[PDB]
Amino acid sequence: LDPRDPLLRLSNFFDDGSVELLHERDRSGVLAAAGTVNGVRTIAFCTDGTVMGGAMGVEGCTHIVNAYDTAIEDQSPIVGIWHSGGARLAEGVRALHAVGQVFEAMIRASGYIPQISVVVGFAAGGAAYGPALTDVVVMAPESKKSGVCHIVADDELDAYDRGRRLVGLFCQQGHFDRSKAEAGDTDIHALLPESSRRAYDVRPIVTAILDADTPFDEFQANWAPSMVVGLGRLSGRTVGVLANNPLRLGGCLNSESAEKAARFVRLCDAFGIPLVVVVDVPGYLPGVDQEWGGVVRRGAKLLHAFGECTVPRVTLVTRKTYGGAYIAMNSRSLNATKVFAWPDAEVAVMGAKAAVGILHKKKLAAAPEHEREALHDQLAAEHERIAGGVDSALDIGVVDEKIDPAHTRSKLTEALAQAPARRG
Amino acid sequence: LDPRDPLLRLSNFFDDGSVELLHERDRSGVLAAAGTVNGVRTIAFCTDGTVMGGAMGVEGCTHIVNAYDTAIEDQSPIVGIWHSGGARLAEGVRALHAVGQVFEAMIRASGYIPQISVVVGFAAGGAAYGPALTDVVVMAPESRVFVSGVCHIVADDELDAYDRGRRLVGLFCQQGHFDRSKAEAGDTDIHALLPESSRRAYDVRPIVTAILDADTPFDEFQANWAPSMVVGLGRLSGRTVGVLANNPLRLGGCLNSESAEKAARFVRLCDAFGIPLVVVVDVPGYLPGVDQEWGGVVRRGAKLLHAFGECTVPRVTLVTRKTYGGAYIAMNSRSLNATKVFAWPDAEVAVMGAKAAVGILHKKKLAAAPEHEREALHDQLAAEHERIAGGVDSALDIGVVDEKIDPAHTRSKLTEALAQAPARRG
Ligand SMILES: CC1(C)CC(=O)C(c2ccc(Oc3nc4ccc(Cl)cc4s3)cc2)=C(O)C1
Ligand SMILES: CC1(C)CC(=O)C(c2ccc(Oc3nc4ccc(Cl)cc4s3)cc2)=C(O)C1
Repeated sequence: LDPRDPLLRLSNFFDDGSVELLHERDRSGVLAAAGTVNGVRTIAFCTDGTVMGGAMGVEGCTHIVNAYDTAIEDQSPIVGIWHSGGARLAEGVRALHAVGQVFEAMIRASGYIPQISVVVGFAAGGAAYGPALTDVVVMAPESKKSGVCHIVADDELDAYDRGRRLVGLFCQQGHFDRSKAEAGDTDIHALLPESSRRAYDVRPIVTAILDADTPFDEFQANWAPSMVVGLGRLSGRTVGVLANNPLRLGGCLNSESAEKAARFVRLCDAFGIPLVVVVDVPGYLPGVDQEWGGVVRRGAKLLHAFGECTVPRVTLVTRKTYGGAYIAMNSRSLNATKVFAWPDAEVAVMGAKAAVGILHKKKLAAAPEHEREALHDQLAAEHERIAGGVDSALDIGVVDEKIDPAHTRSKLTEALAQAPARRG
Repeated sequence: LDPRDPLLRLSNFFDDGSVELLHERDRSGVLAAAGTVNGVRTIAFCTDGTVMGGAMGVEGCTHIVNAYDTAIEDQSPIVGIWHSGGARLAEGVRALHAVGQVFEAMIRASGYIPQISVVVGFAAGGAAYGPALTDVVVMAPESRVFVSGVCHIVADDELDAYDRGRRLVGLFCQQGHFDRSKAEAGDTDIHALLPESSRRAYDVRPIVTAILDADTPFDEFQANWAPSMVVGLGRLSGRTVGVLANNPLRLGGCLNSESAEKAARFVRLCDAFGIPLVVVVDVPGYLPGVDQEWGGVVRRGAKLLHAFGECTVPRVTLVTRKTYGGAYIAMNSRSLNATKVFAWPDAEVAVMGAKAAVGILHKKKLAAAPEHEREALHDQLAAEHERIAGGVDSALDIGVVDEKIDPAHTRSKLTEALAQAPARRG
């Protein structure tokens, strides 16, 4: 049997023996079926790469729309398996229109049922935009378009595995389990470098927070790498993680990372998935020709996403959080559910010696040049006695509690469990 | 620093004699007031450029938040006049937090009351992000916003900035009603504004202004950003409408990353405030970035599908010359539940131009033809292909065009469709 065969591909994706076709098999270029994924009733459709390379026509598009209507009616997740050059040119405008009706069904489903895309072959034209309307896109390598793909699998079978796990993440979200959170506690601070001025990969921190046995399904790892986002489980419960990555661009927010974070916040908010926000950000960067327009418009989008978000969202400041980027990374002013800080964390407008160079610029400029640097360091040292540090932030009220890093998991879980499912 | 005085700036913006302070003056760096704009009750606040460069502190940010809370309770438009270097560094984290609370209030108001920003001087730091959270940003030339597309409207000077800000309050809050008599009195032969050759480029803006009322400004948004797409507010027989139109003068009128984003953002803004849409379509395809990066047009194009697909205000489409392929679907097509789709009699609706199409469908037959005959053969196949496909008659049979119209009735045909539509759904 040809590897591209759509029944074979659906049967690989679904639970063995669960497949039930929604229509008679035909030459339309699409096969749609009901099935189960680890017990969850799921709808899926597959483009038929053996017929016209999978090109989309009126009758195949109608099968996809019918499957979307079936899935919306029963509130089931819907998975598309994509292998297709686009609309059938020979069918003309009728095919364009039917492709648009596929788009309109995905839009009607948006935020209502989870939509997973598994791209296992070449996907072009209308078949590139279809997956782009869904919530998570898994790409097998055998299938520039930066940002569009969320997860790169190893091969086709591995792509179905990741797709199946995503169905579980969205449809078997579970409950937080305080006792499982405690059993997984470790000293996560031990993963930071000894010098607070050295850069590190944030991913080990993220996996130490998340459940030891569950994978971290990172989204868009190679796009906007100063920001890490993805799905995992915290004490058995599906959570979303966003974390500045000091390893790239100093961990700074820029236009792409703000957009990556905002899109992920909106996805999690839409499906009731709470957020853990691991903050270690020193500032924000401009474009390339130094145009601030992108980070301003995309940064505003990030502000908008957190401000409107109603799922529980808890912030953990590990080391630094400065300036405008501090506000954007789920701050109390944007109604963060709770803000935690590790003991050595600094919450400030900017570095002390940068801040002193502005606040005392005239005094410093009026001092003899041979004794200016010694006065700058003295005023900086006095500035840190008052500004920064957790207790200043605690007194202000922008941090709710300083926590022992050995209790990060149970503190985060406790805060997420106490919040309502909605409002913030 | 008298000319930057907040009470005077507020008074120059509001109707003469309507200003009523919402708190007593101080040196917080913000003055907030209630007023009227051509009669409409309006809330406004002015950063005080005469106090510490307008730098934002806890006290001033608190006046702004109370101004927003007042405007939200009364469902009044709220106008910010911006001249500020950012948060007061000496207040430390407390000022950051208060600036954040200003952001949070703008977010609560989002889509609920119109928010207009008039940037009359420098606006930097948090005072750059404030305007970016609002619906329309008017910028006076003696000004800059720093820390494109952020600025919607560029005025001639500070006073012009207030005039344009005042007109925007009118467009959002005195939307009016459609008037069949005034629509027909304004009918002209819009098609005559096209070139004679269907291959020549042209500025779409005279077509737009000929649809809109002759006595009323077309307030184009972001004219110098994503120039293949034109968007803005004007009036159609007195009724506020939003316009989207591919501009063939730039990039052949193609869609691309930033034109998709320009269009999507503008669609969601009109839809939020009940403003019907006119979509003037003449689009031959879509484009990647110069690096051949498609991820922008895919991501932003999907967001434009979403914006039209979810849109519930009346939205009517006019095909002037041509609309092709995926760009066809995205430009308020029947498949995204456009209210009504109109076409001029010679318009083309097709997957692609006929020559391109038969060049693919009959690649082998053309490659086999003798070089000096492979062209006459191409034109023969292309004319056979457009006998059966691409015309308005065929689009009417299919059902993706609702009506072929006389271009001399464009303006009154669009008005009729928008006026008789449900205010919500589609
Ligand atoms: C022979 C073809 C390549 C012709 C053709 O054009 C398509 C096609 C159909 C639907 C598409 O879907 C969207 N295209 C855009 C473009 C811009 C924006 Cl802003 C949004 C969207 S959505 C995209 C391509 C085909 O499949 C076959
Ligand atoms: C001297 C200053 C205190 C002046 C000042 O006011 C600010 C400032 C304050 C708030 C800001 O607001 C936002 N910044 C970002 C960045 C990224 C993203 Cl994604 C979203 C947002 S929102 C921006 C700058 C400073 O840093 C230094």
